[PDB]
Amino acid sequence: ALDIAIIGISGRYPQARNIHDFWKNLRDGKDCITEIPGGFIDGVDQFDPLFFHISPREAELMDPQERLFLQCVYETIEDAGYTRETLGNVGVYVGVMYEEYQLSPASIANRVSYFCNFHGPSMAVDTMCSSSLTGIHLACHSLQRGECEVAIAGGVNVSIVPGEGVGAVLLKPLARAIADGDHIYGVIKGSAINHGGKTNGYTVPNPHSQSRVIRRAFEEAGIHPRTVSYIEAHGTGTSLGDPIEIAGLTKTFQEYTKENQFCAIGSAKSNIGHGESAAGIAGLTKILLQMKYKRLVPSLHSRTLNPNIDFSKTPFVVQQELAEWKRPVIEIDGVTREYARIAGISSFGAGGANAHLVIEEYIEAEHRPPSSISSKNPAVIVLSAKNKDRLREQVQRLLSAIREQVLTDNDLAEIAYTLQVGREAMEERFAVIVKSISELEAKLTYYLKDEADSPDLFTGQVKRNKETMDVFAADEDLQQAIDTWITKGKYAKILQMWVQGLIFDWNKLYGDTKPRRISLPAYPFARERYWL
Amino acid sequence: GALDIAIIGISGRYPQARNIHDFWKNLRDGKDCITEIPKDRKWGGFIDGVDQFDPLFFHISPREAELMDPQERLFLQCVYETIEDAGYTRETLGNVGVYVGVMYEEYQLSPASIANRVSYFCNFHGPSMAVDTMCSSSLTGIHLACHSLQRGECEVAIAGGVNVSIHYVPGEGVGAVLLKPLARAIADGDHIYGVIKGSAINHGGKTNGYTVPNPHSQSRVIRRAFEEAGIHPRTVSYIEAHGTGTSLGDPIEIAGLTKTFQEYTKENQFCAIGSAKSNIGHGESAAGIAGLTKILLQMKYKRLVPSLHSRTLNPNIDFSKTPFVVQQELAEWKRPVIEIDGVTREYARIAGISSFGAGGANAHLVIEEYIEAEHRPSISSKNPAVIVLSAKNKDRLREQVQRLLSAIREQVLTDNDLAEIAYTLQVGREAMEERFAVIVKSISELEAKLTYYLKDEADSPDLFTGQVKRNKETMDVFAADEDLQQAIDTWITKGKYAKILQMWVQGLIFDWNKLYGDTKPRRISLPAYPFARERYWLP
Repeated sequence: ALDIAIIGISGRYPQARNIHDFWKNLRDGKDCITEIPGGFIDGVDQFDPLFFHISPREAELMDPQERLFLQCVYETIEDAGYTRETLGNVGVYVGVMYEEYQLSPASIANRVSYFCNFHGPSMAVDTMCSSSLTGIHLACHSLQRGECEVAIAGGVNVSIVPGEGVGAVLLKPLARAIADGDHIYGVIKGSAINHGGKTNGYTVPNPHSQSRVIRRAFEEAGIHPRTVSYIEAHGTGTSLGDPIEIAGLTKTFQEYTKENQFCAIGSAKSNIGHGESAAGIAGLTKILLQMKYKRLVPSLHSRTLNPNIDFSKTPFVVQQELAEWKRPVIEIDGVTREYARIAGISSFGAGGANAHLVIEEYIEAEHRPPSSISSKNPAVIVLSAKNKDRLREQVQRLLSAIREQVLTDNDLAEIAYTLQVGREAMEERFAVIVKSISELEAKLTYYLKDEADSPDLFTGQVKRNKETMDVFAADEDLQQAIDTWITKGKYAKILQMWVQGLIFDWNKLYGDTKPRRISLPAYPFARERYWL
Repeated sequence: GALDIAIIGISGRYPQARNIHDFWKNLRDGKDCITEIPKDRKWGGFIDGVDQFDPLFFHISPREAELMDPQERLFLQCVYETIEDAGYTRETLGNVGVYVGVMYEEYQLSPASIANRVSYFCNFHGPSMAVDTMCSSSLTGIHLACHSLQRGECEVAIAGGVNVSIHYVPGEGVGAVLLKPLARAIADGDHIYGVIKGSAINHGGKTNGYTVPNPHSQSRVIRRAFEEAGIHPRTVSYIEAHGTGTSLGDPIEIAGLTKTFQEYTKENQFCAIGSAKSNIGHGESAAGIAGLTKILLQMKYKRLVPSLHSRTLNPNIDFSKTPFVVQQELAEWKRPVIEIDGVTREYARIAGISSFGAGGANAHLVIEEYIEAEHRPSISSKNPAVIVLSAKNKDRLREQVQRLLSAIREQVLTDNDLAEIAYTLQVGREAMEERFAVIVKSISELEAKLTYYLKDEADSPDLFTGQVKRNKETMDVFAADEDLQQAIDTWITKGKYAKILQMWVQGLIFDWNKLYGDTKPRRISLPAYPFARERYWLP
């Protein structure tokens, strides 16, 4: 069993600049196939090169995919609650076909590996659609072996029904993710890739090959296909070779059980079009969001089922309405048991490069933060950005996230922690000491209003203070002083100096059992255009 | 594990070399293959016949041929050539992986096709993909394939690279290798050019500038590879480098290699070092794949070749203080004897190769020669060789007879290799419409009979010609019968080879393996099908 945990996602897909917006469009059932400004994405060229130490020229030269994927990978890293310097030996695998420019696509990954100091393997795989899913497969096995401690898989498609989109996933072994208290969107249990061979024509798919790849995947996963509850399909209902796909699945299902209409099935490419690589990463993201919010969403334009596909004789039901995704109870070989939310995804390349993944939801065995927050030991919320525009946007997005996500006094410890270690220290800095969620809400809204002076609200920069804050750390005696600051709990002085530049290991605050991380909003990248 | 992945077949086309033997000629002699731009299309090494192709061989319409990108076409031909060099046909493997490095230069006025097409024509059900890095694209591919074999994902794999220019020194080229675990290749009596014992890939990270190489990363990848190989770097005898030495940041490269070598031994000037990119330029992916072929040819002919243009190397790299001597002359590559931890022993011919990507994607491979631990041997008039050739028409059949004689001469084969020649031509070549066959006892006999066929003679005995276009329904009934199949079995057992050939040239299908009731012989490199060289381009 692979047991590879997914601990971070980001992406930008049509009519959805962020992942939460993507869930909105999927759950509501929006058809995101807009007219040309095929489904397309907002801000193909938008980028914040000064953030990445990139000259505006180099930005204009960079293919939009390199830029967007770099931004999306930073977004995933921040979503997982890590920074570039806290991983590990990290692989970077990216699927892509279109890198059209004028006077290579490996840059897309290499740049990332270059910008994050990732010493693990960095490549871009191409297998047409499967380009995305194949990447994941490779990454996963590169982890199974030990080639890398962590990985980044993803896809990106920008065209100049087609469908644009970029997306990225961070991958880590399940063992050390449980151990390191990451938040786990799901677990990859099995993966498989293969090819059709000499079919009756080129670009024509071999159903026997699809059945074989899907069997091989579930076998690697040690998962009986009856336990399956959802299948992200490669194509939509009108796609010419969608019949073959269904048939193949059904064959490899009938080997293990002859039952019919028990597993849900859909495709996100009916909502945002066929993005090929973007489509693979988007299908994975749809499965993971379904698992998070415990709901099957509908695949659109599936109404009035095609006569070519009589699902009645297959174990697959087309999700037409939004419905609850319940953990199924099933009798199998005379064993009646409840099984977890399990899903499969298929991406078949036009050339014949088939790929299938098997995904199980994550369930914490035993773990809870006993709301340690109080006046004796409070929460220490800290944000930072490259300037004040972005710092204020960050405060805003944090407030809106605490609201739309509905966080509580129990998550304060975790919120604080994720913002402390899972955010990179920037030039413009803001911080508060808090006990309840309402206190933090009040202080953030206070900062937001134009006031030069605030109560117990620490602001600062690093532009000004360099040599003094520097000379601080360059001494053991003064370091002992900061350590005693922590022990005594003078958090207010610590913040008053941190806003000026002082750097200190947040882990020192609590000597044991650091809390879990959470999905917090990413750095609000400046949206400047570059296209030449 | 030790990762013992055997190489059992090669093919390729590199500048000023349509064949692999021609490539060895250019390397051993020391030719500088950097021509100026030829006519069909300012400096850089280029390859003959980008547009040459044989589409009817692959059941491909000529229009579709004009549409196909040259990389797809050339790599498809090269993979068929590699399979035939290994002594197999597409229907005798096994579930085969296909990994190919390549860079995007498509005119189109996706590259995954390059691999998928191959998998389509060979009925390969294993993984088929295109790896993308800068140069390392070729070497990285191999790495993946190798580990994909270590795992069992595929029974065998095809790795390769391709680079074709249309508009520092560029270098074109296409090439491919067939990979099989050492255990089951030794067992199946394949010919083994070498064993991949280690492989590694990594990335530089944030260096002081993008496209700037990290020396520590190169040292790290080279260690990890040698660790996977369980090989002490002192036993190393040749190391193919990424750059020429004149390259601006090539000092970094040498320094890195030296860093990772001095960890294990402090000796200097003990290992040879060179680069094939001095001969054919910087080809990105294709060049990475070509370095491996250079290493394997050095291992075959037991001789180190020279790396050219060694006067221009930067003085900043005083090799005197490094364990690397730049091979200037053609020399014999003798198995080194070395004392290690107080054990003095002869070690095998071992070599390393490096491909470093402009973006930072580094890759290194470690290769050992193969050594048969088993006695080698039957041909006579009592039990003769059964030489059999076949092609899609008569032009190509005559070219096949010609190339077979010219190879029997330039390769210097003997009466002991007759068994292997016959066998490889029997099982390792695909039976086509136009057919030729002979029964032989000595190599001189086969030479005479081939030169006989080749010279204009209408019809002669002990020279079996035939076709299959005409004979279909009658020849079919043979295989479609239990009694009649038993009859052909009695034919083979009794040895009526002449009747069998007289019928094979007409279409008959029968298991050549029946010829040898046990312990069938090994395979060897015989020249591949002579692809038609018809042109196909675009308005």
